[PDB]
Amino acid sequence: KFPRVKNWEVGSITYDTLSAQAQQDGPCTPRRCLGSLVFPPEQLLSQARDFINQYYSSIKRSGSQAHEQRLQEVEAEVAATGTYQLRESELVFGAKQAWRNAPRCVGRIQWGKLQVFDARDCRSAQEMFTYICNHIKYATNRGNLRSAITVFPQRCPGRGDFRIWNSQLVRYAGYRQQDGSVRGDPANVEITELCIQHGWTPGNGRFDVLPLLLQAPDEPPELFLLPPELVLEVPLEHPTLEWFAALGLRWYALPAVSNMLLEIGGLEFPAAPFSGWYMSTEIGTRNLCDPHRYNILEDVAVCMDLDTRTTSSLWKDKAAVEINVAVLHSYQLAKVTIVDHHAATASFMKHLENEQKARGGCPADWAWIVPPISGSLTPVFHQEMVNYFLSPAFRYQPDPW
Amino acid sequence: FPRVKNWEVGSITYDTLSAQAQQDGPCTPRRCLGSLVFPAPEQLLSQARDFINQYYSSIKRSGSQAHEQRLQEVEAEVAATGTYQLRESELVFGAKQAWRNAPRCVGRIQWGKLQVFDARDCRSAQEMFTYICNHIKYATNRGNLRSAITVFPQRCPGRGDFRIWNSQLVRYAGYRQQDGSVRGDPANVEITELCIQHGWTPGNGRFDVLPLLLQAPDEPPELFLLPPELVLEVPLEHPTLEWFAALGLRWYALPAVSNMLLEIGGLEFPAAPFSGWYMSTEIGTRNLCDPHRYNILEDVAVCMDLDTRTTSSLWKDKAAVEINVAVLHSYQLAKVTIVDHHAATASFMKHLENEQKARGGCPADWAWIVPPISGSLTPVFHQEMVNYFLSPAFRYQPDPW
Ligand code: HEM
Ligand code: HEM
Ligand SMILES: Cc1cc(N)nc(C#CCN2CCC(F)(F)CC2)c1
Ligand SMILES: Cc1cc(N)nc(C#CCN2CCC(F)(F)CC2)c1
Ligand SMILES: C[C@H](O)[C@H](O)[C@H]1CNc2nc(N)[nH]c(=O)c2N1
Ligand SMILES: C[C@H](O)[C@H](O)[C@H]1CNc2nc(N)[nH]c(=O)c2N1
Ligand SMILES: [Cl-]
Ligand SMILES: [Cl-]
Ligand SMILES: [Gd]
Ligand SMILES: [Gd]
Ligand SMILES: [Gd]
Ligand SMILES: [Zn+2]
Repeated sequence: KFPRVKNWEVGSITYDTLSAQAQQDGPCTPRRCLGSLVFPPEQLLSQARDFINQYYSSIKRSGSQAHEQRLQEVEAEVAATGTYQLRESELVFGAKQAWRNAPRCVGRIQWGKLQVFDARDCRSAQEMFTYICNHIKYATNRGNLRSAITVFPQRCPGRGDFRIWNSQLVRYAGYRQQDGSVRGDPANVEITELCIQHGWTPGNGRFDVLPLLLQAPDEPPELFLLPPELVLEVPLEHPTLEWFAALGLRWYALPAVSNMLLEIGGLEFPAAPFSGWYMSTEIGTRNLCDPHRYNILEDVAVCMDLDTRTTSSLWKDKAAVEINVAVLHSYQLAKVTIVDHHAATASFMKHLENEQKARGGCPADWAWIVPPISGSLTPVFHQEMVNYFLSPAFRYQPDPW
Repeated sequence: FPRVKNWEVGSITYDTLSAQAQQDGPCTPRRCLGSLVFPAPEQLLSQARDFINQYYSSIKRSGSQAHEQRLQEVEAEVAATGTYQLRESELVFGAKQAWRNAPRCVGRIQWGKLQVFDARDCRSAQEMFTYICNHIKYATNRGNLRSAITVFPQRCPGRGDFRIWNSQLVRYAGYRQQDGSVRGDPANVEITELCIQHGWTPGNGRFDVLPLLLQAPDEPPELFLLPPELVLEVPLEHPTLEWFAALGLRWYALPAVSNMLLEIGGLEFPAAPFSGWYMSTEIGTRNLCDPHRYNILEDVAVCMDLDTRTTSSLWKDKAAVEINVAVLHSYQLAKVTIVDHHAATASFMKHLENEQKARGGCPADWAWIVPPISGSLTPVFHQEMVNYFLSPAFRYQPDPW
């Protein structure tokens, strides 16, 4: 009843007993597996008890003193008001646990080192902006990146919602032409349309940093320019391919996801941006080489004089590896924290064993943990994984339009 | 009906074929287990009934004279004998469907082009051998490979199974060592021990072709050596790295899986080896670079004068891409059929479009379809997929020892 999980490199066997706790049912049934699809009143008290019980067991405080105590005040809080506020340490503990429970994150070896900014006493887009701006500057830290989450006020009935309209805090523009096709980042084309709609002058460049669209509850959004000296970017150069710099490619330093919904103990924070540091394949393989992204792969291969006339020359494979080398080299020369997919996967194997000892398993999404280049050269490829839903969690949510 | 998106293009289809999935898989709504490698007359009647229905749809004679005659016939044969016999046309269709239905085969654009050898009159292990040599000969075809399957007698009450103990018709010995290491292919240490135990005189090379261990019903397995001139091989060299030839590396031309059970209309064929042609990543990435297989990756990287002390130089990625280049160039030099992962995955995308129009979907195992290097450079990475079990089917079965 406890899934047997094998590692095929070594032959070791473990049993995922942690799977027994899954709440939000996944997309799969005995009839068919759907694991590769991207996006597959007093219920508030059940999840509240469960979260509080977690907290105290994690501080060796189950069934003692403040445990009994803290259960009542939230019971009383919901009774009177129909919701509750999290003790500061609980918000801290739930944010770290959500990151710990993110099956698609390969960087969770870091889950215990998280800096939580409490922005629950917020109102207005101007208030959001300086909170975001403090996050960005703290997390960037002149390139010595530091994990951070800013938690904006939770959700209540009657009132609108705090939402960041960008999927990340730093994204590049996407402009069309006299021919439908796109200049800049095609992923963001749509929010670039909303920004220009709300009175922003589009640039020319392929690497203009989009302005933020910040939304106070029940009020339409407000365009903000970010302070440019606050957006740390890295010009991309290759260590031995002198022409690579001339391609004018750049990527920003901070990956800061600003569209997911943090859920702790039963409360839903639709605005709660978290940031870490990049794994190089995210930039060098997905952002730059995806056919529906910057799609640069063939331009680099021409420059390398590779034979693009037959796929069996593996020119795609060759150009992709170099693009990744240029990302790692550029970030390291610019002294910005970055991790290669080999270092990151091996740390995740370390994470998995830690979690086997601590919690009896770890939810992991195999399709997202395995890197998008060189899959079977990393140890996660040969590791079987179990995927399920634990709380607290980061959840997807509809676009606020 | 599961909605399936292609993320490179934007397409959206619904998998209605999944609604007919018979046997159950390993996942539940609680937990996905997709990444795991190895997850009564009346029921025989209902399987057979469904297959016969299938066969008559494919000949555009559904609900006809011959259709009900065969249904009636099969029930009379199950009642009289507890089993029934496939006609030859039904056997050919059922083996082609088993390939069509195989979720972990990326080669299924070719499913209709399959050579079916009916060995169901096979009498002994010695005749079994003769049938297998002819299969290898036909399929190899001097390097112009042809897809084939030989079907040996079905499992039946009163008599044991025919079995090929070898997992493939062509496999290289793996010998344990003085210092606990393995010479040759470590995947094959167990079967090698069995051959020696069964009277084989081992060699001591790294690429020694294993003899066949062939089990006639209620017989111990019998040893048969493959005539050297039946096993086409390919010395491996690199188009520019001339020291590569000095590694002494080879691979065989024919991939012939011999340990799977073919299932048609409820009947079971525990011995029915099938074979196609390689995709270069199986040899280059998995067979040669897996740490638990030949594991040449670091040795290749040293020779390339890559810096193997830091993972961020991407030495592993660079040495693996050249190993694949060498595999492709070597098989093309020798005029032995081979497909690279870019051509293979593009033809699999055409298979999914053919299959959507034909059946309303296609069972696909994302983690097996996506190649082990350069995944997001192939279009199957960006394709969501539905995994499920259709009959007729190839199934895994326990090792006969
Ligand atoms: C500090 C170093 C970190 C690294 C190297 C890292 C790495 C990654 C990578 C490569 C992905 C794949 C996402 C994609 O391909 O779209 C991912 C996903 C994710 N990570 Fe991490 N991450 C880090 C920090 C964090 C932090 C601090 C949080 C939250 C507190 C977090 C939460 C998540 C979530 C929720 C996802 C799922 C994203 C999605 O579904 O789009 N990560 N991570
Ligand atoms: C004609 C060219 C073919 C190509 C290029 C091809 C390709 C592949 C590849 C790359 C795999 C994954 C195996 C692995 O990663 O270890 C696979 C699996 C498989 N293929 Fe195909 N194949 C071909 C022909 C065939 C034929 C003729 C059959 C059956 C009649 C077949 C049935 C299967 C099955 C059952 C599996 C799953 C094997 C397993 O789970 O171990 N294939 N194929
Ligand atoms: C914290 C963190 C660290 C890291 N290394 N990567 C990520 C990411 C991502 C990709 N992001 C793109 C925008 C989005 F689709 F909205 C969410 C997914 C996040
Ligand atoms: C017909 C065919 C074509 C192709 N290109 N690859 C294969 C394969 C395989 C994988 N093989 C690994 C060893 C085994 F477990 F014994 C059987 C499965 C088969
Ligand atoms: C459909 C498929 O699951 C999809 O392309 C996934 C595969 N794995 C991924 N893995 C990561 N880390 N990020 C992604 O966007 C994807 N895309
Ligand atoms: C544990 C993991 O599922 C295992 O390594 C799988 C992954 N995908 C694979 N895919 C193919 N095509 N062949 C394999 O042998 C494997 N191995
Ligand atoms: Cl990104
Ligand atoms: Cl093989
Ligand atoms: Gd030039
Ligand atoms: Gd040379
Ligand atoms: Gd050597
Ligand atoms: Zn599943």
